[PDB]
Amino acid sequence: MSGNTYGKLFTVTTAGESHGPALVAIVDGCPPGLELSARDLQRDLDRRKEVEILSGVFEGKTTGTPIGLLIRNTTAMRVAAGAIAKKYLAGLGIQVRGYMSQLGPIEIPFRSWDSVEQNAFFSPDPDKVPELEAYMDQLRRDQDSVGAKITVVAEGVPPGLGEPIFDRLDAELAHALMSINAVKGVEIGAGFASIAQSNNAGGILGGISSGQPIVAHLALKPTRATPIAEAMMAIVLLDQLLRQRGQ
Amino acid sequence: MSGNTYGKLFTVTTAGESHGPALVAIVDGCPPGLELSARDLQRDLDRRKDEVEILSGVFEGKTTGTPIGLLIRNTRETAMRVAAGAIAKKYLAGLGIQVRGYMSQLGPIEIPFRSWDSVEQNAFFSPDPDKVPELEAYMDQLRRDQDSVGAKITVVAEGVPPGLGEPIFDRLDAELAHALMSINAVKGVEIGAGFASIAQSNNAGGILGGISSGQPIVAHLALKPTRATPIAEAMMAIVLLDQLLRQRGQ
Repeated sequence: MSGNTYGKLFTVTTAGESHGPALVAIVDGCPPGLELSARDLQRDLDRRKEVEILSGVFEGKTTGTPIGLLIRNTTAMRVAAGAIAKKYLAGLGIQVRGYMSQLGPIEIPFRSWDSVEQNAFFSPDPDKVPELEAYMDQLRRDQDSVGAKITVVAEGVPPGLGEPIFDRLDAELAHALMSINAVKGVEIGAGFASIAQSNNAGGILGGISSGQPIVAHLALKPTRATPIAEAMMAIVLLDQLLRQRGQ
Repeated sequence: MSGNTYGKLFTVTTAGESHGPALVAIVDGCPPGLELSARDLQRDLDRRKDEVEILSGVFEGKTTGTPIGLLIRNTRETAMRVAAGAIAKKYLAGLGIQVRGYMSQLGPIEIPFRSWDSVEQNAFFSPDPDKVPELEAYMDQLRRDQDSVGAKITVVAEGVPPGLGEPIFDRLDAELAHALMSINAVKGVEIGAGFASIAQSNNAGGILGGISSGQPIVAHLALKPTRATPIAEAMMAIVLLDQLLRQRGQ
């Protein structure tokens, strides 16, 4: 339907049904000078386990003009847009990465970033992968599904990001992350855990970034969510970052 | 600072520091015909625990459809959010939509739901009046130690029709998360069971694919340690009214 645009400065507008002729996006605020090509978008799309750049780049670098994306169709656009934001944010030394914290009753503890890209579950502990595989098989046998907890983390973000009262950084992240269909809950920092009363502000104080790492936890309802969560986090961070230069 | 406006159709734009001469909001989009006055706004403000002047947008006690200017003299930052939300509640009530909140948890004290009526009978928004003595003595334990603790508020909207929500980016759960998470104390938002039932009437909160079911819409909010309930209700009401007006287009 008609809520097909997101962002203020760094803006994504999108169109297409998954069964129709194509998906199309226009990404609107990307600063000039970024080395960008269809394979940069391909790498992010594949992590989820065909993108044509129609405009907004000249000899392999971004001009400042709107970028048209086209996907031929023989979550796509959200991820492809986010790949542009990640690639830009990388240039400022900002890294947005996600992992699975929980698959149903199996709490998975964090052991390394590197381990995340080595398994199908985005599990940061490779010793839990056998258990996670066997649990999934059990679900596959019973035909029923179950929720998960995704954790998305942005490192190197400077302090100052966020625009109170209504467009607080935690609030804009909540919007973008909760827009994912599976996501029924969002936490910045410790959140609902330790209602009872590194860092548990989760990088955000009074809706402005600390300079600390920004940490969001996502709750996924019973029906590949990590890449689309990272994409949304990157889009919001880039959008807020560009609204900063303006001051 | 500069993120001082919320909404597309039913919109709230604000200004003022809590220490300055005044607070001002302009509420844009309220349908005409609503019986509205300064006392309707006062009732919601006091539940936070005359003041608000309606500068425009009402003629002989009813809303004209033109923008409503609100002014709160500073003889606090949450005031305009609550006063704008009062207008939305009062409209939504007319369509048989009720937005109400309660405290589900004060620190380690889980407090179970017993009645709506009990909510407005105690200082904790506790829906169980049998927990109130415990909740009070917990309070003079914290007050002794000068330290504070968090809470969990539950906000519920009843009577909402199916069809509200605008995918992909302006899904109803998403627009609620934005508005609730904008409250300063709020560090977490769930629609339905959420985080509590990762290991798995209606747990879904009345929202399916980001569109309302017709079922009651239930949101839980995690408040960091540092009165939140009225402001959560106000925010929920504003988003529901905005989405409903936006729906009216076919």
